[PDB]
Amino acid sequence: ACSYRQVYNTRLARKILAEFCHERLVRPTELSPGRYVVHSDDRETEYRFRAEILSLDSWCIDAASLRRVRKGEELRIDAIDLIVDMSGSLGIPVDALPEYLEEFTNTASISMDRPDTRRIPAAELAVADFQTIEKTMTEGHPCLVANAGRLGFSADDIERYAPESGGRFALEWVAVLRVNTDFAAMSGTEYDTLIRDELGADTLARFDRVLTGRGLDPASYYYMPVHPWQWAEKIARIYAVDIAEGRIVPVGAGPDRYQPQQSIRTVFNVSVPTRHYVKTALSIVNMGFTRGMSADYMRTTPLINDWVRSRVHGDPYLASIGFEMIYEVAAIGYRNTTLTAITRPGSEYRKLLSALWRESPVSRVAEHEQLTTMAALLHIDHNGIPLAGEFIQKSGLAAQEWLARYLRAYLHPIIYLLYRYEFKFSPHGENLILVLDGGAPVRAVLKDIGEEICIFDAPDDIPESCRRAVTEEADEIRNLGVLSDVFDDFLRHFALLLHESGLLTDGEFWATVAHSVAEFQARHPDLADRFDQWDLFAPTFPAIHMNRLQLSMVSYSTLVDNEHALVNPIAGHR
Repeated sequence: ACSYRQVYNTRLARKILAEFCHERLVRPTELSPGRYVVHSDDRETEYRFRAEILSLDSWCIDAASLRRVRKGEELRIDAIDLIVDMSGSLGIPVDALPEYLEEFTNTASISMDRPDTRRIPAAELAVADFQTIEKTMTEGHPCLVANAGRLGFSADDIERYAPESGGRFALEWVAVLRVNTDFAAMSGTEYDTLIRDELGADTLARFDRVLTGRGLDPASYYYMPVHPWQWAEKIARIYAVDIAEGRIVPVGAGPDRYQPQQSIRTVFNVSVPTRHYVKTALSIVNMGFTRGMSADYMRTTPLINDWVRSRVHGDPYLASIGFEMIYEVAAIGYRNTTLTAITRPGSEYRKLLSALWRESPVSRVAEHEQLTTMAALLHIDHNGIPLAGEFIQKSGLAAQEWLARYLRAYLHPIIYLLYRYEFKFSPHGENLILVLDGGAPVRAVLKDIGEEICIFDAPDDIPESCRRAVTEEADEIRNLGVLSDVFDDFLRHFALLLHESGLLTDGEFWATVAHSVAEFQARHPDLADRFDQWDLFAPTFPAIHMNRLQLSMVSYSTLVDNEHALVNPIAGHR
């Protein structure tokens, strides 16, 4: 049973219409004020809808008005048909259209072909635990359309390893020769103690007998975890000679059970929630990118984290708002002599056998508190109920107030980190975890750190390990760290959802944001010089069309659009 395929099909088509309008891949025609037509490329289909244009070029399209008329016959709204009707106007090379359609069809089956069993109403979710929310997510990246290709997964691999399935599998472990492997950790973390807390006495012993019965000494090796897919699809075949020759040794599966997170390749220990997340190499293609991990990065990522942790260690403002970071505390990476020989850096043959551990947040929260992916604010249940509003009702706060506390919990530390420390991260729904109390916002945790951080002003003793992360940028576009990364890439999507549902009009939303930024600026007069340098109340900033990059991905200097400016919603209150 899947009673709801058309509900999601219309949602999807609506997102395509509004994202592609926003990026001006689709410029519709105004027939009356507020009433629009979009013509198909073959001029056979017409797409009629009413829409309100909210702040940041947000097309809020009335689904009840949305009509599809082909040769004068009225048709069901269909999202795939919509992309095909538009492939030309979108600048998709005819060479590329079948490949794109595959990516996008897989994206769409997540919502549409979801069994009715795995559907949870919004109000039940609002009191669900952390990981239920995690698997009930289906929206994906709010900006990109073809956002869940998972190119590489069979239909079973989706069943077992995709987040929205909710599987609880084990990790396969292997022994890798210490001479072919790079281990690393932050200060305070060591291999011998990490592996103890992670696997325990019995397991470590079991792995060890495996190893000694093969006549091998467990001291020549590290143990490291492997995603069961990556093992069978890539390691067992590509490293076939090494497994033969005993440099890689299967040793079995760990007892604990894991749940994939929205990242797919980051899994959460559900058996022992305070043990670490594990991030594994998954050589599949999702939003144009491969999800392998170079051993090259494995060397430096724990080091970059140690730097960041000691810059922000002891920060009184961050402590006062409760802002945590959860770090990648240790990484491990296998290098193959023959394969490293015949390959330039960045090769996927160097991103196969890697893994890194990351702190779980669970110990840092009260028993009455609740964790949730930030992506949950953009969640809407199959009955059309926005999960965000179930948090607002439960909370005992008005929507406006709820929003204000949310912004303090999330926007304020992001700003501070960019203006006090000149750090930019990726503050999007997947990389933030909200801490709620009975539904009210409390504070926030940032998660994806070593691979995503931009340092704009490192001291003279920046460890060379973080040279990857250093990155000059013009003062003219420094404010994009909030204005595009946060305002246009996330808050814009929250504002439409709150306005369409009547919970908060687009105007009250941005008036709040404006008062939010002002209150932060007033809490930090010693940064007033920087606030003038990098103008958060600038009147316009340039768009960065997410879906264009994919339809061709990721410095902002070379992504910004030349002749598309976005009108800064909060500038009106400067």
